[PDB]
Amino acid sequence: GPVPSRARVYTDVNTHRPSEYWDYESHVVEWGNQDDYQLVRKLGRGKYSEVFEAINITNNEKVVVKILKPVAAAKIKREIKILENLRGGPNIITLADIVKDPVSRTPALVFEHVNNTDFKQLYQTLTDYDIRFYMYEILKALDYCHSMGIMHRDVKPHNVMIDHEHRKLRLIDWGLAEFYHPGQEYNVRVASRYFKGPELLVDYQMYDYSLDMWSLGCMLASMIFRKEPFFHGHDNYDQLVRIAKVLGTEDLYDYIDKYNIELDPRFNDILGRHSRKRWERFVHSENQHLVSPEALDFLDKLLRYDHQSRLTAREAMEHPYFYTVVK
Ligand SMILES: CCc1ccccc1-c1ccc(CNCCc2nc3ccccc3[nH]2)cc1C
Repeated sequence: GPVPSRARVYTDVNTHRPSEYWDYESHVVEWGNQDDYQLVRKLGRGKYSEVFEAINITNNEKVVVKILKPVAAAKIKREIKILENLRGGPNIITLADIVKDPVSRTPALVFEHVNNTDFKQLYQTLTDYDIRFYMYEILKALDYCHSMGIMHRDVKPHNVMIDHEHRKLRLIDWGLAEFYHPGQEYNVRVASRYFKGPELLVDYQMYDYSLDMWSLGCMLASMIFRKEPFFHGHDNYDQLVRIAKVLGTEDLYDYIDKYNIELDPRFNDILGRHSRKRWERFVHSENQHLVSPEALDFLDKLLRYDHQSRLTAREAMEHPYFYTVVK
């Protein structure tokens, strides 16, 4: 059988909490009034959700309304519990209300307003300094949620909102997040394909917060190398192949050997044999302005097969890549 694993930080947080903190199934949902909101304009598409800019008619303030499609609606109590648990934490989106449409019976989550900067402009124009600044803001949110015993499990640019004018960042869409309990075997059908950690791709269920750090490394690699996504897999098996073509197969095998992971028969002939590539190989005239020895060192410490060997969010904040960032 696979060798068990546990996080190297925040392992005990959920055992020292009352059952109501993590037992989301027991939570009773207090429904607000849907008549309190008037829909202004759409700016989101998501996966199983539609996002609108609205006005809360009781205080004339702008809000964000997330209407949930049936898939997301099924796990509402978990998303509500996590959002309520993290409310007020650094760079965490603020849940303001929970409403239900009496016509369609579909629920919605209402959040604080974020005046988002166009996502393409951000990808195309953020400087080296800005990337370090916002990567640091993302680490604040991840260290906070991990410290609160929660893994996001869907870290990707679509789930990070940035108001560049106010240098304001929020980590959003906690619909896939879960409470971390040591020894628990989780569903590996999480995150979005391009950001899935090797643990998910090889069906290693006993993962932890460190999955978020792999996804964060995928975002960083895409940004500094100007390749979106960085690991462009055609499907979940090919995803691992794309990863192995950069990180190499030797280390992949060492990882599966360390945890006694049984690989899927169809991987052995498709994984082939690949050497570990030097990060400097992805550096070109059009991306040299975003790359530094510190950025490559940092990236190297996130993009590791062994989930136990990746920097934690708190360790990542101490990295030299952030020394330039005004704190
Ligand atoms: C490579 C991504 C990256 C790497 C390193 C540092 C920053 C980034 C990054 C992160 C996020 C964004 C902007 N993401 C907006 C997505 C979004 N808008 C929404 C509006 C409505 C509903 C849902 C939404 N969801 C941009 C960058 C550059």
